[PDB]
Amino acid sequence: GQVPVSVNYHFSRKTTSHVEKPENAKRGLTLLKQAGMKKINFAGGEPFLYPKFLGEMIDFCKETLQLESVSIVTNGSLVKEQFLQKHGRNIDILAVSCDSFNEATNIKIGRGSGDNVQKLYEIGSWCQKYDIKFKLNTVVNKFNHLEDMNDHLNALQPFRWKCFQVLIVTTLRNAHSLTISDDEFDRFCERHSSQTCLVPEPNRLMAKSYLILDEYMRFLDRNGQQPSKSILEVGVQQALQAVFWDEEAFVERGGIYDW
Repeated sequence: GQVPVSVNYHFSRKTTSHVEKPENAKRGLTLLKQAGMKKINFAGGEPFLYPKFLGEMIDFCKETLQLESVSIVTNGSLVKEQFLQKHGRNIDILAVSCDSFNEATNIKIGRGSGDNVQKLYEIGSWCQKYDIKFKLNTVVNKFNHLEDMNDHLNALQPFRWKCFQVLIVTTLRNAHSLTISDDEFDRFCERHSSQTCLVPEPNRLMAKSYLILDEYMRFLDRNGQQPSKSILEVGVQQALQAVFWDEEAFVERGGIYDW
């Protein structure tokens, strides 16, 4: 460390929850830039629950820090067109997490009830109006691994469709009651082979260099836990050693269900 090119800033957690003051976050992200950060991704709580902060920090990252890439991950429920217009010049990628187009499937995963589907189409279209790359994030699990989505994906034309094989971390067993074999996962990917945006990520080979910065601007370790002290306190490289930072061990948590 040097930090990876990309850092995932989970600036609030899933009353309500702690969020950094804008001056402090502005300072933390500056530290990250000086340490090698070029791309930022706002996750994981639900960023559009806090649009004034999201908007301030998007502008700051693109205008002041001149970052190559500014991404957001969202369930899409609270995205309104006024935000994308006010800030779209500064947002490169908006990823919407969508696991199913069936209301029943969604309820069973722990998300519903729908109908989410028209809102997704609204967002996809606002993305082209405001020059935002439109990405879809899907976790393939016991409940959606037989679903056919080609029609909806042909309509939505994301520039990237990332499909993660579910992985659960540990009275539960309603985990192994949710895993899928690699064959089931592959049969989902083939079922959508006609789909050029499709980027599969199986458990056998997860993306590396995946670093999470939490709502106190602390890093998490290779398991999503044992946070360092905030970079605001000990700075970037000392906080990296505090969490045993190693590019190859920090796999992507996007497909993971952290329980």
